[PDB]
Amino acid sequence: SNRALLLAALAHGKTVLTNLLDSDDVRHMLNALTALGVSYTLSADRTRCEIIGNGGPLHAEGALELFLGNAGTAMRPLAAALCLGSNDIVLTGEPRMKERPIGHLVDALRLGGAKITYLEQENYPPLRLQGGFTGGNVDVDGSVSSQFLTALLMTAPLAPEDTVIRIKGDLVSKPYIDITLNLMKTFGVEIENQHYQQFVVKGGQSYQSPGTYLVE
Repeated sequence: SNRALLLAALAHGKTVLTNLLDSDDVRHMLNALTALGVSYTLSADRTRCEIIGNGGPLHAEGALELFLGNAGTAMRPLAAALCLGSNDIVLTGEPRMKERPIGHLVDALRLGGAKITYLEQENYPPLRLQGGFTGGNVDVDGSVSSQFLTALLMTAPLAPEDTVIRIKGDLVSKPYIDITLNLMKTFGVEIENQHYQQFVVKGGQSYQSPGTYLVE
């Protein structure tokens, strides 16, 4: 649901994502893009959205603060996406989200050139981003949902510089990460798939509007 939302936001041109999940983890993702200025529109059942491709990373210059609540599926991907270019945003979430480690993620993007901080605790929702994600060799932990690598996999490709993420700990969503690139490729961007040890994303990419896509 949120994968297509974000991927569509970094793509050039508005695209559609059907079979979206009518929940709070998604509405938060959508609320996250609209915050920067992205233009999305769901269906009567909130299962089909049309996201206007920002053309680049979720660009927002105004110290924007978002609330990903208890999602975790949109807080990690959206966190890294904005790390590109130059955007000032402070992330936040629900009471439980306050204890959702996000260091392995924030660490990789940061290594590529991203500018983030901890407004409350280290490796938690309170994250102030400032863009700067360019690229370079990176090492990301697989454990704790693939939202970590999934974030860099969509963010790093658009990063002006070539990013090479590796997989420190055992991936928790091994087959789910393939969907990340499978989603990106369908859009217009592809990356290098190492021996499941590193995700080399050709820097300088830019997803394009595929059209009508089914989330699933």
